[PDB]
Amino acid sequence: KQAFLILCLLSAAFAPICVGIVFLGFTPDHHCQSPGVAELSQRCGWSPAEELNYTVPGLGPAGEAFLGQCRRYEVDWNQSALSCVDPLASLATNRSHLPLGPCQDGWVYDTPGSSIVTEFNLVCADSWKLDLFQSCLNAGFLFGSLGVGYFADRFGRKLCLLGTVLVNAVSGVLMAFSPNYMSMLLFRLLQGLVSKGNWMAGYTLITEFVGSGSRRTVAIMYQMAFTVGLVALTGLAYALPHWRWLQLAVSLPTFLFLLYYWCVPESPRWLLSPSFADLFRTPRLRKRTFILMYLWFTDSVLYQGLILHMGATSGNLYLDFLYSALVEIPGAFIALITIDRVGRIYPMAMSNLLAGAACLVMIFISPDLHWLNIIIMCVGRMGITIAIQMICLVNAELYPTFVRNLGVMVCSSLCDIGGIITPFIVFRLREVWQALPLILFAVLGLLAAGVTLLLP
Ligand SMILES: CN(C)C(=N)NC(=N)N
Repeated sequence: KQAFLILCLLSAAFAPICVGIVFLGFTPDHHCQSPGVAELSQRCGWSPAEELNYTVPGLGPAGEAFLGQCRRYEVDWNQSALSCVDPLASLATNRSHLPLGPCQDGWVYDTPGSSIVTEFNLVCADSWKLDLFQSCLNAGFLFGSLGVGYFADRFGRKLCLLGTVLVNAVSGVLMAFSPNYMSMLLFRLLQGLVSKGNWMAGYTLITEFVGSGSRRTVAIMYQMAFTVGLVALTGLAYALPHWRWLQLAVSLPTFLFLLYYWCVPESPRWLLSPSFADLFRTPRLRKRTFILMYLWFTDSVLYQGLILHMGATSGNLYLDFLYSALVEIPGAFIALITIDRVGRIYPMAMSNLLAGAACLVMIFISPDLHWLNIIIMCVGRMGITIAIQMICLVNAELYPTFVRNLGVMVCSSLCDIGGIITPFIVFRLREVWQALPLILFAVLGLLAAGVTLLLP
């Protein structure tokens, strides 16, 4: 189906943009680059795993990995007077007493490729800027979910969608060529503006075309196109290690889509009072609005939360991610079936409870049981996927046609606000205690579970 394919491609191409940070911006293990260590290593013959025993701050209670990652012994490594057995025994009565400094001269990264982290040195004190990368995108989303309606009111639909697709394709391509963090964040923001606009527009068009009976099914099929997008993201990120190659390979298809769309007649897609206060005027409607806002926020937070957490902590990222993407499909069938069989409130509650429990269990798990961790992670991802499917319908059902679209605009803006807050909770906060983010996700999931039961 051409008329179906041309929109599902525009859904599948959105997933590499939203989640791509997990592959464009991994943080590999690193230590302070150390001038003269290469010379002393050449003299003494230290192998890669051996040099880190003698040339980096040692681990201890409470890890001390921060010292290894962000400090270095200020030793005169050029000295041939140093012992090749262990130079630090020649220099101090105890290693603890050596002079220590910051990595003034550079960084060494254990990867054959590169990521934005490795390429702009977003390590140690700079590491917040990495969360600033995903935050700028979700800020683009927030400005999109509100400004796109006004724009499309003031600018013609065909012109609007042509513009936003061209700008998405270009800005995504140009991001690969950004030479500095400022320009990269600006392209990330422009793409944040236009990507959600395109995604919502394509969704609207596909649901406007398909008959009202099949429309509901086609919505879930359009979601599953996102999962196929995640699978493609994994494949490309495995074939193309350097983040620029990946960014081009991700962006190009949306460019070629315009070279296709212009070459053949596709005009029907574009050719074919509400007030914010009225969403709150009455206490029951107001309460339901608050609940839907909360649940959209919670599921956004948990979805990006689990994906970024996995990106930050998984030991076999590519298969830990592949086996997680391919779980949304069974999740989609479980959703569609259960929606038809017994409704939507009980599934949305149970699936949020399942997500909360899965997050909580990941606190207690012994992490060497990688096979258990990946299973619980999959159970969580399935849960939050089913909940997102359910709430996409429930947010239509609980608002009347007089305000339904404004309710969607609100809820989506709440999702984008959660997308803005989630990164700093996942990374910039995780350095306090690795349980913390999972405690938050557990609490959020359990509350979303309990709160859900109040909806009619
Ligand atoms: C993570 N976000 C906000 C998405 N674009 N995807 C989704 N289906 N919610």
